[PDB]
Formats: sequence, structure tokens, C-alpha cells
Amino acid sequence: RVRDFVAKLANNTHQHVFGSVSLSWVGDSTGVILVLTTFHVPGQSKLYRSEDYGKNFKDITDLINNTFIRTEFGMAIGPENSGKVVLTAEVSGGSRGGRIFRSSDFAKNFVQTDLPFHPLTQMMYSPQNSDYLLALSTENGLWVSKNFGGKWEEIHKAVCLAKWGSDNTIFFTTYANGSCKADLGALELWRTSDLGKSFKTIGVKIYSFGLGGRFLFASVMADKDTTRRIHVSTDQGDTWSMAQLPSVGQEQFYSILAANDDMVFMHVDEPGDTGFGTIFTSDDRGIVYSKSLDRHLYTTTGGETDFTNVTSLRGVYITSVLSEDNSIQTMITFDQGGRWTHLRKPENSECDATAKNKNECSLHIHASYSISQKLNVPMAPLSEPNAVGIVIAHGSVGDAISVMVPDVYISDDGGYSWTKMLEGPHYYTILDSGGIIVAIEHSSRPINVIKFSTDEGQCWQTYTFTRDPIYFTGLASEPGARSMNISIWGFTWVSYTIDFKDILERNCEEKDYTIWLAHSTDPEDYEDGCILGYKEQFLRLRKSSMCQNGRDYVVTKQPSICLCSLEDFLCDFGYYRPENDSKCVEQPELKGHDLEFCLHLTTNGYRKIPGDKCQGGVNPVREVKDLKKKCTSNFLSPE
Ligand SMILES: *[C@@H]1O[C@H](CO)[C@@H](O[C@@H]2O[C@H](CO)[C@@H](O)[C@H](O)[C@H]2NC(C)=O)[C@H](O)[C@H]1NC(C)=O
Ligand SMILES: *[C@@H]1O[C@H](CO)[C@@H](O[C@@H]2O[C@H](CO)[C@@H](O)[C@H](O)[C@H]2NC(C)=O)[C@H](O)[C@H]1NC(C)=O
Ligand SMILES: CC(C)CCN1CC(=O)N=N1
Repeated sequence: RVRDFVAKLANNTHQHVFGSVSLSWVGDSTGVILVLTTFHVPGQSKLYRSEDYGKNFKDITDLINNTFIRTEFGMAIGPENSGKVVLTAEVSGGSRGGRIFRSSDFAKNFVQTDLPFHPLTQMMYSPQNSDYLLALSTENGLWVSKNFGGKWEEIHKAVCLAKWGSDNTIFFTTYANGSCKADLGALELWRTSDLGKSFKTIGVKIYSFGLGGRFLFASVMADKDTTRRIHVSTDQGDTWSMAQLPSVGQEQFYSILAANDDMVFMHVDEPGDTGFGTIFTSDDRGIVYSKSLDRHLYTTTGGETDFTNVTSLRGVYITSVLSEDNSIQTMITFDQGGRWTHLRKPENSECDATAKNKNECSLHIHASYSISQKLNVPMAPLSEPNAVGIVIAHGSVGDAISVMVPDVYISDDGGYSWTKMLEGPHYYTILDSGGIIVAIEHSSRPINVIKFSTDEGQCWQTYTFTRDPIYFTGLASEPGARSMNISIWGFTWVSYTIDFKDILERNCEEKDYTIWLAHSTDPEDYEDGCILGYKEQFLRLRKSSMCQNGRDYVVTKQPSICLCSLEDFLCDFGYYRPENDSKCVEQPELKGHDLEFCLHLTTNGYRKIPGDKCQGGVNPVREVKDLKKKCTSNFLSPE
């Protein structure tokens, strides 16, 4: 519903003409884009650079000296504004050392450097400092560089896996003899804070390790069995604590679904080839775990899962579960995994063939699992933190995820309500923190048009961006959903970057924004909107208003602190919540893995949900008590 839109886009539209193809953005608010193509012909690499968000590209294959670049390593991009770019070149079969090309000037100038080893993994930038780097050689050697790749010293041999921690710390696992596969479950976990000068052994009998938020996790194998269990440390391995999670076997796996400063979402595989597991939410120490969701779909250790952080609203997560019927259903939690429920269906929607009742059903979302089964899904769900409460996803309306070709649904309130956005599979992108949505029909045949909306998917305009139809491949836009430049890629290889600057000529002002209470279920109630003990009220751009938010737009929100209630605490170890009300109570006797933990000790009977900011009201935390005597009450033990 924008007048004379065609005129504005026509001048703004820009076109550029150009094996294995990869595109990497460099920095924020720089517009630097690198495109790398390699082809194997019985074979040279091509590199392009753009400083205008992809409107124009300049060939810079001269800087790489026509050297072949290995696709597997890809293009290593430096942290935020470092501008560092590293490409791993291919070298002669007999070369003693590897060769890489590096740049620190956002790829304007590249310097060739030979290496003392052959890289086995991609070089990883240290988060605290861009200059520091680490890599693993073909001989499982760990090399570190303090000069952005000029000089590499082998700090330690036989490293199975290495990762960057906070403050330039390095954690790695080593194998005493043979190969990592031989020493599975017998590895040693080491840490060095001095860039290899000094080493500290923080674990033995290690299977693997992981990092999430503050937490550092390590899986340790039993002495008398194959089974392994998780141990957690918040002090970089100086002290360790067992995690109240079940032990698993070699067939089973552990996966960190999501982690942050407050807590972690942990997935434990069920015994057998079920293809599903249970989700556990931790406390602020990562030690005590609450069962959140049953029969959560996860194919294998590196397999597909539909678990999705809805990044546009606090505490909202979406995933898929396998019912006993062997049908897949989509579940959503609005309170960080405290309760899970079915997504509400759009009001003007018809239940499909999967529904028992024609007028009652739910909305189900197509994510990574649907894509892996070769369903007609071109994109997983999309959400951005800048665009408050907006979720866009492919889905079906019924009792379960259906095989039929899907339509696109949008939510403007963080997942509480939905409406059909477009018919049939599409590609979508969010721009200007929600100021514009852009969409691209997915078809077998070429396309010549791009669709855009300025009222959060409620209405759309159709604009033709080319004379000649192209075969659509993908969309590229600056990470962070703050630019107004979108790029359409396809072959007849071409790329039309549209700029929407003219469409939103007017910048936004106070009057454009309006007040919106997030998480509002019942507007009359004092407690309405309390999630994790507090409410958030937002200023968001009115749907009718069509103005640019700007690159420096700031989400404005004010927090209201609710009164603590029992619902803001979870049961500590040794307590459970009966089906009756919600007061935590001490279990008759611990069983299963709960008994394993016994043989954190002090239990308050209640602990505050991590991330919960409620103040005042009830405090149910009890004086610290010890259940060890209760635990060993049944065991005869020596004097
Ligand atoms: C789910 O996504 C949200 C949004 O990205 C995450 O919230 C961010 O967390 C980081 C790290 O704690 C903070 O620096 C940001 O300020 C948060 N963003 C907002 C908008 O609050 C959240 O941590 C994710 N959930 C999990 C479990 O990782
Ligand atoms: C879309 O891309 C253009 C470049 O083609 C961006 O233009 C830049 O704008 C900033 C500030 O407006 C200037 O400091 C830069 O010098 C501009 N670059 C060029 C190459 O002209 C434009 O900002 C992008 N749109 C958005 C919303 O970020
Ligand atoms: C949670 C952390 C120990 C991940 C390492 N992994 C994978 C697995 O399944 N066992 N250890």
C-alpha cells in the first residue's frame, strides 16, 4: 500500500554478473562481502570483494596469486570489527608445511604465509583477542600464533580437541597412546592460561568436553563400565561437581541445546535407537536439573533437531516431540522450559487431514528435521532480537507435521498467536529491525519478482526486479537485520541487490512507536505478563506507520518486578512436585540417577529459577539440611 514504489526501487536496484561457492560478511556497518568459488577441472579459485553491501563487486583473485583455496577450511572471518580474513590454500602433495593467505584490512590486501604444519581444522580466532589463533595439525598437534598467523609454536602434541575459552584461555584433550579412537574415554583434559607456557590437568578419564555460558562440561567414563556421565565446573576446572543428570552409554549422546549466563538446556538421548530424548533445564550452577520435555526429537549426536530459540521474545522456545503414535508435534515454551504446550492455530485456518477434529487442531512448524527429510521447506523459522515478537516459519495446521507443501505463517507477539502470511514455500528476510519484511517465492521455474511488506507481513506489494528471469538460489543480507539492502542470488550466476532507502524516506519519531506489554495473556490481572518474575513493556513501531528505524535503533523496554511466588522456584535435590498443587516436598526415597547423585548435598528444598528476578512476596527457601544420612540409612556400612 505504498504509492509509486516502482519508481523508487528501479534506480536503487543494482545488478552484478560473475563450483563450490561461499559468501562471508566481514565486519559490521562495513558492507564488506567476500565470495569464493573453487572448481575441480582435470582448477583455480576466484575471489570477489564488495564494499557496498553487494551492489557492486570487484574481482581480487590477483591478491590470492591464482592459488587454489581449499573449500573445506572455508574463509575464516575475524571477530566483530577486527577485519581479519584467512583463506587456507592448497599446496603441493609433498610440501613440508601448509600455506595460508591472510588479511587484517578487511581483505583489501592479502599476505601469503607458509606454515610449519599442515592444518587439519579451521583456524579459530580467540574471542578476547583477534590476533591470537589456534589450530590442529594433521598429526594432531596444537599450534598457537600470537601474530595473527605469522609464527606458530606447537604448545602440545596429541591434542584430540581444542577450544578457546574466556580471557584467552585454552582447553584441550590429549591422548596418551595410539589414536583418539583408541583412547576413547581415557583422554585427559588440560587447560593452559599462558598460551602453552604452563599446563594444568583438570580432568582424567575424559570422553569429551563442551562449553556453554559460564559452564564448562566434561563427560567422564566409569571405571567398571562403558557408561559416562557429565561433570560441571564454573571455575575453569579448578573445582568439579557432578551434574544431577542420568548417565548414558556409548550409543547415547549429550547435546547442549542452548546456554546463556543464567542456565543451560541439555538433551539426553534415550537408550536404544529411539531417535528422541528428554530435555533438562539446569539451575544457575549447572548442577541441579529439572525435567522439562519428554520424547524430544533428536536423530543422533550430530543429527537434526528442531529446537529453536525464539530470539524475538524473552523465554520463548520451540521444538518438536515424537508422540507414542510416532507422529511429530511442535511444542512451545514461553517461560524458559517451565511449561510446554501446543502452538495455537490461526483463527481463519482449516485443520488438515492429520486432525481428528476438523475445527480443533494446532499449528506445527517445519524446521531442521523437515528439511532433512527432503520436504519442500526452503528455510527454517526466522526471528531477530531487534524485531520484537516477530517469528516467521513454514508450517502446517493439523494434529501433526504434515508432508503437504507448506505455507508461511507469521507471529507478531512472540508465538502466542499466528496468521497465514503467504501461500506456498517462500524465502524470507527481516530488515530495519522489522521496518521491512522481504519474501521470495520458491518455485521449480525461474522467478522475476520480489515481495516486500512494511506492516509486519499484514500486507504485501509486488515488484519486478529484473528483465530476465533467473533460477533462485539464496538471499544475502547483513547480519543483525539492520540494513535496508537485500541481495538475490541466482543463475540464468547473477545477484541483484535492492536498496529500500527511498521506500522509507521518513525516519521514525516518538509518535510512530506505541506501548506493548509482552507476554500478555489476561490484561485485567495484576500479574499479567510476568515471565521469570518480571514484566517487560516495549515501544514498537506501529504497523500503519512506514518509517525507517535506522541502523542505530534501540529497542526500548521497561521492566516491572513482580512478587515472588512458589511458581518462581523449582525443587532442589531430594524434592519433587506432586500432581497436587505446586509446593515442593521431600521425596520418600531417591531412585535411579537421583540415587547415583547421592553417592549440593545441603538442600534448601527450593531454588530460584535461573534468570528469575522476582522480588518480595513469598520466600520458600529452607535452612540448609543434609540428606546424606537419609541416603545411607538403608546401607550397612563399616565403622
Ligand atoms: C535465546 O536468545 C536470546 C536472544 O538472543 C538470548 O538472550 C541474549 O543472551 C545474551 C547472553 O546472555 C545477552 O548478552 C543478550 O543481551 C540477550 N539478548 C536479549 C535480547 O536479551 C538467550 O540467552 C538465548 N537463550 C539461551 C538459553 O541461550
Ligand atoms: C546499503 O548500502 C549502502 C552502500 O551501497 C550503505 O551506504 C553507506 O551509508 C553509510 C551511512 O548511511 C555511509 O557512512 C557509507 O559510506 C555508505 N557506503 C557507501 C558505499 O556508500 C547503506 O547504509 C546501506 N543501508 C543500510 C540501511 O545500512
Ligand atoms: C555436555 C558435554 C560433555 C558434551 C560432550 N559430549 C557429547 C556426549 O554425548 N558426551 N560428551
